[PDB]
Amino acid sequence: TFGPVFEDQPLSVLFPEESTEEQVLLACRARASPPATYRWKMNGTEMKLEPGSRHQLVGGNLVIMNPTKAQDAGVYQCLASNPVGTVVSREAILRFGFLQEFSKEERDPVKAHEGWGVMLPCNPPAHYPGLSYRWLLNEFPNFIPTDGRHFVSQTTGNLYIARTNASDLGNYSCLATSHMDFSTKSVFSKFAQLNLAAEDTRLFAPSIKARFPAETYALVGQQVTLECFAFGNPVPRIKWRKVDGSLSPQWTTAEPTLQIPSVSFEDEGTYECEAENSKGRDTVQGRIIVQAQPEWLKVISDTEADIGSNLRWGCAAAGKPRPTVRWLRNGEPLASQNRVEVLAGDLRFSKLSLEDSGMYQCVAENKHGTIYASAELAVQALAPDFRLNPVRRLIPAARGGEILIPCQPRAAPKAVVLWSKGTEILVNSSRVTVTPDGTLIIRNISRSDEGKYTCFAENFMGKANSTGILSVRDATKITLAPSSADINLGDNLTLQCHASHDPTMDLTFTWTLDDFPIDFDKPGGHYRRTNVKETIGDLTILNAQLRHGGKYTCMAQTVVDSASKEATVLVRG
Amino acid sequence: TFGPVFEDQPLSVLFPEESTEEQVLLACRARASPPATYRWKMNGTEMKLEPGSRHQLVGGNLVIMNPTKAQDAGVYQCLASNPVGTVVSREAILRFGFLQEFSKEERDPVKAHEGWGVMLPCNPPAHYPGLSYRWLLNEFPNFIPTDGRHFVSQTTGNLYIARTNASDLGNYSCLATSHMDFSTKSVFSKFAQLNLAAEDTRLFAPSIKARFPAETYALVGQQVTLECFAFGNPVPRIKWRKVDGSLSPQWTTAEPTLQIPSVSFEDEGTYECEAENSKGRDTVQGRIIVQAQPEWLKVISDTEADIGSNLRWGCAAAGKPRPTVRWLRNGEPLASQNRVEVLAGDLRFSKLSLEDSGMYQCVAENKHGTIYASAELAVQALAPDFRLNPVRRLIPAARGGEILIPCQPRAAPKAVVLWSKGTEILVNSSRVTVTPDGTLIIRNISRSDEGKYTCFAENFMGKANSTGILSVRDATKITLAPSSADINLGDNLTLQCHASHDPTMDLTFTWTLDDFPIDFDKPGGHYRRTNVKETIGDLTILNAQLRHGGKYTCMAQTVVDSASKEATVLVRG
Ligand SMILES: *[C@@H]1O[C@H](CO)[C@@H](O)[C@H](O)[C@H]1NC(C)=O
Ligand SMILES: *[C@@H]1O[C@H](CO)[C@@H](O)[C@H](O)[C@H]1NC(C)=O
Ligand SMILES: *[C@@H]1O[C@H](CO)[C@@H](O)[C@H](O)[C@H]1NC(C)=O
Ligand SMILES: *[C@@H]1O[C@H](CO)[C@@H](O)[C@H](O)[C@H]1NC(C)=O
Ligand SMILES: *[C@@H]1O[C@H](CO)[C@@H](O)[C@H](O)[C@H]1NC(C)=O
Ligand SMILES: *[C@@H]1O[C@H](CO)[C@@H](O)[C@H](O)[C@H]1NC(C)=O
Ligand SMILES: *[C@@H]1O[C@H](CO)[C@@H](O)[C@H](O)[C@H]1NC(C)=O
Ligand SMILES: *[C@@H]1O[C@H](CO)[C@@H](O)[C@H](O)[C@H]1NC(C)=O
Ligand SMILES: *[C@@H]1O[C@H](CO)[C@@H](O)[C@H](O)[C@H]1NC(C)=O
Ligand SMILES: *[C@@H]1O[C@H](CO)[C@@H](O)[C@H](O)[C@H]1NC(C)=O
Repeated sequence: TFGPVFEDQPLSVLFPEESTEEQVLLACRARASPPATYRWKMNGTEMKLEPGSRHQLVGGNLVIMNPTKAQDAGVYQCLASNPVGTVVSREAILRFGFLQEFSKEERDPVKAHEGWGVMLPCNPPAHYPGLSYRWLLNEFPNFIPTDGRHFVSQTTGNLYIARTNASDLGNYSCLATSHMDFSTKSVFSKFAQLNLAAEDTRLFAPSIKARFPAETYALVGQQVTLECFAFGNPVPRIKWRKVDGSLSPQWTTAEPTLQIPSVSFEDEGTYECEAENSKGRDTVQGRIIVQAQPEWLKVISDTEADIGSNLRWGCAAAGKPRPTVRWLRNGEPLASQNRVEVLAGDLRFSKLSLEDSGMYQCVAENKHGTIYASAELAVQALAPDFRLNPVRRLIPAARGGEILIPCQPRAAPKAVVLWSKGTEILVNSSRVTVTPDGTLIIRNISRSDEGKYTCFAENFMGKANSTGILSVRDATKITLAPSSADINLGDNLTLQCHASHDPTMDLTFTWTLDDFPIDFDKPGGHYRRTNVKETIGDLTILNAQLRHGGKYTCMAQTVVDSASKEATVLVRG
Repeated sequence: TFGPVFEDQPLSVLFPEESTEEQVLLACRARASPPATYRWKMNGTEMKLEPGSRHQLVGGNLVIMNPTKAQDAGVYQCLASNPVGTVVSREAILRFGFLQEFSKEERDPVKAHEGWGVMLPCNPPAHYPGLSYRWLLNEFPNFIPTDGRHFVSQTTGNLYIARTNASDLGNYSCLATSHMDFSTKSVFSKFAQLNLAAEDTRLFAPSIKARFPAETYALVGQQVTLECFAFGNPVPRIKWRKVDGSLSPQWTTAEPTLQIPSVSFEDEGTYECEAENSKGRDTVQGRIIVQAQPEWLKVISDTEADIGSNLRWGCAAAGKPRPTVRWLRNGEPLASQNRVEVLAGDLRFSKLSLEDSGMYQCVAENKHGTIYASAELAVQALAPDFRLNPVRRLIPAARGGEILIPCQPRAAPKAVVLWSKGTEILVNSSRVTVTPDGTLIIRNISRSDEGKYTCFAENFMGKANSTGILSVRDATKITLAPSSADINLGDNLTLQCHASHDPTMDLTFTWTLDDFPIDFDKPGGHYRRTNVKETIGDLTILNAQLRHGGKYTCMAQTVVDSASKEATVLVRG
């Protein structure tokens, strides 16, 4: 059995008022064996799913019929529950697109002069999502022309005219258009009137009226617009620059509206916009800081772990502003416990148990978003198995030496190792040591130590035993060590290595120069074996040169043990 | 399913002629799942087990009833067969004990002198096992007295008298006794006559007549007897010594028969025995060579191995004479093959396959005996499984750096790795490579490399896929390295470390001294952080002493990457 891992997460749904169907489907599907029970949260609490009600679970999908803004707008969160564990899905926002009408009362006309700029505030109503604004010169559908004299704001909707003349007299009206996922809605305002006086025949300095704000909190990958429209006679050129840097040249325009389509982290900084004509200039500044969603850097994965082991899980996320990772067991938040410790970051287990098995979730959150990561912790109880890594079945041992017999079975938790020789239980003494990781240390080994070494590994699930046959032979001992000597260039030198060993076994002689071995397969070679017998292993250097000096080690070994002695040969004084 | 491992091997049975029952049980039992079919070999060929015949399988045991020496004296060798493999047991000798009668014809009398020693050969018949010999002075049942004047040999049975006198006249007869596992048999010889002349009143030098042989090939743990009886007037003292060593003092006797109960390898050498009286001495020599059975030093074990892997199994035996080690597959002997190498020793597989699964046996054989060791080789075909070692899930990468993504699944044999990005299969080029162990190496990494990398592992059992989501972030770069400086004792020194990183992540600064870290938790400590900001990580050494000189490394890291710069601070000129 394995826990629920999601393949369909719920998406945030903008439901239009001009909809084609009357149902909202929020999707949730998670792979588990057995298939999981799905429960939904509405605003944190557990919402009820009786038959005959307006909330229907079709398998894992939630279908809401008859939705309204006053009932069903908000937080939807799916939960998949197994007997292994319970996982919590991603945040779904069901949000309702609305567009209120304008005020139907009388609005005052605006008086101005010919040749000066005029403002006309739109006063737009409450809305979701962001409106696209237009203005009119006459009735519907006669729009304003989109020239360089009249400007409709994309942020506040207000109409700004840099210079009025005799052709601007008409019936003004604001207009708004909401573009949604399934429909498009358009409203228009109450009608306005502009009254104009006689012409002031002067040229004057500009002043910036339509202003982009002081801090624009951008996000990565989304289009950012800024406005710097101004008054003027004549019409002023608009210049954009960066105060603490330089602009990228793919989108530099001489326009009152600056639209940046792909915002990355080089777009963060201080911006200055400028209206300039032949009577002078005006500048105003602002800032764009570029913020980011959380993405994961490293996550947690499905861990089979033993009972009682230490375990560290790391889960880290990147984002500007920098996220607080918060942890979950089975849908409820995991605090610091008796064995489970959250550092709001990496999660440690001191001594695991069977209560700590389940689905664990890593939540990364800031004010730009919240992401989730799931992992199954399977804390396993295991019997001691000597099939994979047993006690050594045949243990050769040197007479008078010291051997190490490990008993390390595959066990969860750490098994009690009780050693025995035949039917006699081995205790610590001054000669035989039972170390509690499993190893048996036998020093000063004689002929009474041969036999039946049986390890009993025991924990609360079960018991097992393993058997090592131990036989004690004589050790390999060098009887004549080689002697260090200094020679000249081209002399003969013979080094002795006599060994003694148990005559059941087979002794061989390796000779090494600075712990690197000596080739003897060259015909006419300069290294020769001398007095080749069972116990005599002598080495002759013939015609010695400058590369033949160093430390020669005679290593007389059998297949179960070894002995080594050293000598130093120098070839030049 | 697992192979047959023996728990009952057959033992060599000496069957008596004076038997209590008429059946021979030779035992064979091997643990296997399913339980094994047992076939016996007798003298190498397969022996037929029809109902109504005189050879009955009671499960695994062989019962031979009505046994005779002319039919059933021979070797028996058990075989356990399952569909995994076939194992061959240790050889059991069924050998029949027999004791023939003496010759019933007339034997000649022996004439000698009074005071001189006499020999009387027994001429014993054919026998198994070794007989214990006695002689007589008259008819049955009075024996010879066991004094120092008359000696019965344990090797040839011949009676030797060192000095004859007037009380030795009688009816002599040899006698032999066989001690066996279920009965004891005794025979006695044809009657003899010793004729004696007048007494020679002289004292003379001894001469050794009953001689221990020149080479006595002993074994370990076996009692060895030697004889050095001699003639003489008076009765000579017998001395034993070692020529190439010294005797152990636990068994030194002044006796004509030297019996050593426990023979080890210090008993091997040259021996001299001596008969001495007041008219002189005599010495003769021999040799005892201590030999051994094969014992194993290192055996083979039950191995699950992949298809196509190299595999070396060592198998080694100790014993004098030194054992030739032979290998078996399934009852037939394994020579060198197209993929299987036997070097009469270690066994090498170059590329394994499904034909090479089965039970493999290791035989050690010399002329003192043969021993066996069995191991299952399970050559396994495996599908690619990414549950234990996947392609890593959420990959970070530096912008313009270098990554390696391993696709190493658990697969038997080595799976073909086909990498992909989305739906398009990655080829070698000059920017991205696919190494054939599974490693996708990407250099010069930009924003077009961000996405979904799927490894396909394919072999002839099956296919699997794994998926790594890779995001490309800007690397940690040190914008201003620390500078090396020379200071005096007690000066302040400030080292700068300015770094730059992608601001989606978080940056930390580790400061190390000769790649060992710097403690900052001391109040009033001599190492201080300076200008603690997001990107500025400076270090001030205050009141510098002689232990503060070395190489300081500033390692500015995030959690997915790092950058390091070095400086050298010395405190004394
Ligand atoms: C759920 O939350 C949203 C805003 O958080 C709220 O508008 C809505 O009325 C809430 N619904 C219920 C049933 O509490
Ligand atoms: C507004 O009036 C001035 C003066 O008559 C003229 O030069 C200008 O072109 C007019 N603008 C438009 C858009 O007609
Ligand atoms: C046996 O000896 C070792 C070595 O001192 C010690 O660590 C261990 O605790 C002892 N075992 C028991 C059961 O006391
Ligand atoms: C050792 O293990 C085997 C396998 O279960 C069991 O049959 C046997 O009784 C054990 N021996 C002891 C002494 O517990
Ligand atoms: C080694 O010794 C022999 C006799 O001492 C001598 O003839 C021979 O030349 C020597 N070898 C070399 C390489 O000098
Ligand atoms: C089997 O072998 C033994 C000696 O190797 C021999 O005495 C016996 O007659 C043989 N039996 C048969 C049936 O060949
Ligand atoms: C054999 O004869 C001699 C001489 O009469 C005597 O000294 C000796 O004791 C005799 N031996 C025995 C065993 O009676
Ligand atoms: C792709 O490139 C690596 C690196 O040179 C090389 O080892 C490998 O054989 C190439 N793959 C193929 C299918 O040729
Ligand atoms: C990847 O593996 C799954 C598991 O068998 C399989 O259903 C799927 O079709 C595979 N995809 C490709 C592209 O081979
Ligand atoms: C470090 O610098 C300040 C100002 O230069 C000085 O007053 C102080 O004594 C210095 N520290 C030591 C330990 O000399």
